[PDB]
Amino acid sequence: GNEQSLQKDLDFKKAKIVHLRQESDKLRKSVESLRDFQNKKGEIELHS
Repeated sequence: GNEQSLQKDLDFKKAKIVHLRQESDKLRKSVESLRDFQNKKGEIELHS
């Protein structure tokens, strides 16, 4: 019974990991957007 409770807790953690995997793409998109923002700032600096 306690092992099954830990297993359902692990299943909930796996669902949280699946949500983290879903949001990892959003984090990578934000990171690439920040990198593109740094590139845009660099392009603005090129003339500024």
